[PDB]
Amino acid sequence: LVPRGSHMNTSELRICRINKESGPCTGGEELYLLCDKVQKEDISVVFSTASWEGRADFSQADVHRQIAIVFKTPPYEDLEISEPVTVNVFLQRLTDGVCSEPLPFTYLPR
Amino acid sequence: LVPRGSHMNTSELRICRINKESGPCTGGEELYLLCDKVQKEDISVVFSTASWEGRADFSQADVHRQIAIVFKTPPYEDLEISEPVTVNVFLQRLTDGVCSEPLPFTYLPR
Repeated sequence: LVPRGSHMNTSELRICRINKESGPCTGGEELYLLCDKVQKEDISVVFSTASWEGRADFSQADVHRQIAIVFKTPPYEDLEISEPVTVNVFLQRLTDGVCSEPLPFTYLPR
Repeated sequence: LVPRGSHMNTSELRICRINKESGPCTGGEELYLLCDKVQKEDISVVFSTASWEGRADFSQADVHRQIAIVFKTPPYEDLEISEPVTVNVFLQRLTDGVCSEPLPFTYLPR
């Protein structure tokens, strides 16, 4: 437990990433972050600067145990597309080839 | 197990979201997705269209068990900022007030 300003930091609590790295100063924006183990009934998200502090709003129901898969995308068939093209992205199990419902993803021209 | 083209889909496999909804048709882009339970040794990510298919590249080491927190951002102190301002975002446990290392987030003007 190392000191950090007016509070203590621990290696036990860790944020891996935030889906977006920026947003409107107006707030009320819905984002999501990935983190190591936390207790949904005893956690919070804080935004701060040396002299300012604001808390994010969420409920226990917004804390989900999920699996995150980091991956590199395959290139699209045609690298010369002049317009955006949105394909399907889905999971597929190797053993029985069963898949998941797809989610859209759009390839952008060069 | 419902038919879907040349394969079968299941409610057992589910993608919740992809961090980015678009990217260069050139591929080789590093993205990450959230999904329900999968077996790291028996899963894959596919991008496709009716007549095209490409697989994403990742290893078992890229499949992580994580906790995802959905939340709404607090507004920034000053809604009149003319330039970008990047603050700190971190987790904080309510019981003992212990925090996590911060991650940057930048508020953008209106």
